[PDB]
Amino acid sequence: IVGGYTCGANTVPYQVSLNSGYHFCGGSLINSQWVVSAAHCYKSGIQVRLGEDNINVVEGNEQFISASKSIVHPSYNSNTLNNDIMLIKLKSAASLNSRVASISLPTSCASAGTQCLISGWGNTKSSGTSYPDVLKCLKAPILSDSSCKSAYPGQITSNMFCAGYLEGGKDSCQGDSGGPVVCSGKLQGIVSWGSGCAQKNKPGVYTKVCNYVSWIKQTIASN
Ligand SMILES: CC(C)COc1cccc(-c2nc3cc(C(N)=[NH2+])c(Cl)cc3[nH]2)c1[O-]
Ligand SMILES: [Ca+2]
Ligand SMILES: [Cl-]
Repeated sequence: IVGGYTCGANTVPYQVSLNSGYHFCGGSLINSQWVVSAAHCYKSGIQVRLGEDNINVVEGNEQFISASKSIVHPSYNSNTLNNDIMLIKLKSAASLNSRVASISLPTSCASAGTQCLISGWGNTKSSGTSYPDVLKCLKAPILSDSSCKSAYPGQITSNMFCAGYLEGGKDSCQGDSGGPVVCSGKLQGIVSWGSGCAQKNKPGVYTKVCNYVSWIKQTIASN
């Protein structure tokens, strides 16, 4: 997160860190045994870390659970990043409490101007690499489709939306990939791609979760 603030320990209880010996992507807990992340964060050997604040110190509240299976969307296109969503089933269910809790899926898509909370342990520099130890937060609005398509002409599909600041300076970045975009208590987006981080007129692009609720529910119900 570039230009954001320290969230405060466990104030984002649905945030998870995907770990393979280091933090490589974020994710969101949607029920005690399933996490939603981005398809491009897929790899084998994933350990899901819940209740984290400092990812380099065991401070208490952490639950480390291995992923039993990862389900990348069948129509995921790695070249366009269209359908960039993945579901991860945990080997055992997590114990939910106030520090580890799931976030709700939306019943409707959000409108432009909706203010959302983006969080993660991704890079904090737009020019260079500085990864934080604790969770960072950023409040950002969903932009209109016209501004999004004007910034990325020919690259935005109906399963994507832009959120952020066109002046640059505040944005999500590498490492935040896979994590949550929560608006009014509902998970509306997944950190997917963007041109650099916090650059002027190049907002972040997010997977539009409201278009995948039936797919998520049907896939969880059959696995
Ligand atoms: C290990 C695998 C997940 C590699 O993934 C990545 C490697 C390098 C950069 C990114 C990345 N940069 C990103 C920048 C932005 C943004 N400008 N808001 C967003 Cl929304 C997602 C990004 N994802 C990224 O997701
Ligand atoms: Ca920790
Ligand atoms: Cl277009």
